[PDB]
Amino acid sequence: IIGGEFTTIENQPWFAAIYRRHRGGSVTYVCGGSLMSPCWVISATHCFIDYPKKEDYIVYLGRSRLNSNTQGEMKFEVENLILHKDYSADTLAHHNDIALLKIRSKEGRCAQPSRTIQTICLPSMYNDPQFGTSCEITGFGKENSTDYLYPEQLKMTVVKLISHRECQQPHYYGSEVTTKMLCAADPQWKTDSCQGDSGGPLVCSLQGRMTLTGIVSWGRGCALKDKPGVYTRVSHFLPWIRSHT
Ligand SMILES: COc1ccc2ccc(C(=N)N)cc2c1-c1cnn(S(C)(=O)=O)c1
Repeated sequence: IIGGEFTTIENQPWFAAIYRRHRGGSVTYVCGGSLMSPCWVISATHCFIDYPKKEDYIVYLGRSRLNSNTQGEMKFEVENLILHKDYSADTLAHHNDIALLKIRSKEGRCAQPSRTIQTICLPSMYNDPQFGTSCEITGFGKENSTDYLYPEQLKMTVVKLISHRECQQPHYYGSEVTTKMLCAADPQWKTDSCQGDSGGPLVCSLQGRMTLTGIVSWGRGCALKDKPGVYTRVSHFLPWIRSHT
């Protein structure tokens, strides 16, 4: 997250921190995610498509720092990794960039809701907020495009939703962004998601309820003029999400 503010997981309790074990024992951060139901986390297929082996992945809930065991966190392995069957990656644009990870503790259990661990509600069909609506993002991604390290502490920021026809203008993304994708950015281009934030939540308060409207997917640069963050539009995928869970 470029700019924004440092935060802690009690403000973001549906946020999943996903890591990968490498041959030889080293572990590194991979992508964020969101808890949809006790046994199910949703993220982006691009985070896993090159290493599609469920056994390589560690999922934490209730964790606030990249290298510290926060009081009250739980650790999980992946029972099932489900990648969307029609996913593809163009130059910029990612297509059907959604995935489900069925989670399980070493004792065989799903998550147990607590003060630092909670689900986020999914959207309803044909019901997204209007362009101009403020929404929040969370992640452990880069603070600056020229950094190679990620922040130790969880960050968050707020951005505004942008219409399909504005995001399809020539200096934005043209015909590369489709009706299955949602654009959001800072009007002043000073804050955004960046590398390392992928798969994480775009949450919008809609008719009173906090809703998982988007999933961090792709962008040109970070916090660059006329280049919004692009998000997987969750409401399009309600039939897929339903049948695979
Ligand atoms: C692998 O990088 C990624 C991966 C996913 C992204 C998702 C959203 C956004 C965004 N701007 N909202 C940027 C992203 C970048 C991304 C775009 N360029 N930069 S950087 C650090 O300048 O190379 C990284």
